[PDB]
Amino acid sequence: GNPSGWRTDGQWEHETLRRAVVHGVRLYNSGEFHESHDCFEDEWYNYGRGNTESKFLHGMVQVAAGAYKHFDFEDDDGMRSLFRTSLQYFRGVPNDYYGVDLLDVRTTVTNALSDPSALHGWQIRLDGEYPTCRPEDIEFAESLE
Repeated sequence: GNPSGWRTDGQWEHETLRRAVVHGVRLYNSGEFHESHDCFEDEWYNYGRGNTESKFLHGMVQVAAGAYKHFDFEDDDGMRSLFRTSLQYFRGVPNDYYGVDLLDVRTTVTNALSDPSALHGWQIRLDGEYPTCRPEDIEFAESLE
C-alpha cells in the first residue's frame, strides 16, 4: 500500500517531517544516535502538541535519546525512562507512519525495557528496508541549529 503520511498526489503530507525521518533513521541505523536525535528534535515542535505528527516526533526523539544513553554512556536507567515515555507518545500513531515500521520500533523498545541488549545491532525498518548513513545525512545533522 501507501504508508500513512503519503498523499494521493504522490507526495508526503509534510515534506520536512519525511526529511527528518530519512536522515534520522539512516543516522540511527549507522549508530549515530546523537545526530539521529537531533534530526528529530529539530522537527518536533513544528506541529504543536497532542497530534499524530507531534506524538510520532516526540516518540522518535526519545528513541534516539534512549539509544544514545545506552550505547554512549551505558546508562540503562536513562534509556528505560525515555523508552517508557516514547511508548506513550507512539500510542495512536499508525504502525507504518511515514514509511517507518513503527510496530517493530514499539516492540523492540518494549523488549529493551526488559533487556537492553534487544537494541544491539537493531536497525529501524524504513520503506521495507534498513537504509544507512550517507554523507548527506550527516551533512544535514551537522547543518542543524
